[PDB]
Amino acid sequence: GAVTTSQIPASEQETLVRPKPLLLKLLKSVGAQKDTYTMKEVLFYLGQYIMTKRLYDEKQQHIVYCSNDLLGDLFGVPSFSVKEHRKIYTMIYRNLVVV
Ligand SMILES: CC(C)(C)S(=O)(=O)C[C@H](C1CC1)N1C(=O)[C@@](C)(Cc2ccc(C(=O)O)cn2)O[C@H](c2cccc(Cl)c2)[C@H]1c1ccc(Cl)cc1
Repeated sequence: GAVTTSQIPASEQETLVRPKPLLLKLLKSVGAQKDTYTMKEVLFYLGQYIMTKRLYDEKQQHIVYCSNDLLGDLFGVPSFSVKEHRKIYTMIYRNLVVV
């Protein structure tokens, strides 16, 4: 229940975080049962959320469109590239408290 990337330092992906209410709701909707997570766990559950909500059907194009989903409100963008991992981390950090 974790996903990692070479674009971000490994240790950063172990950062302990407490999601604020919207982020926490999204994670719990796909089976998360806690209040505190590592970042790589947050990325896993958010990935599961994205696929469950059908926000990434075009696998070849690497754009996620989320303008009309809770995810769009969470991140503050209509769309983002799944390949820009630092940008994704930045957007997630705004929605949690770092322990
Ligand atoms: C089911 C899988 C295959 C394990 S997955 O990795 O969770 C699928 C998701 C998808 C829902 C968006 N996802 C991805 O597909 C991909 C593989 C997209 C991707 C494709 C190619 C390249 C490259 O060539 O450099 C880089 N990144 O990884 C996303 C990811 C993984 C770890 C950390 C981060 Cl920040 C993003 C990663 C992702 C993107 C966004 C978010 Cl919020 C969460 C995970």
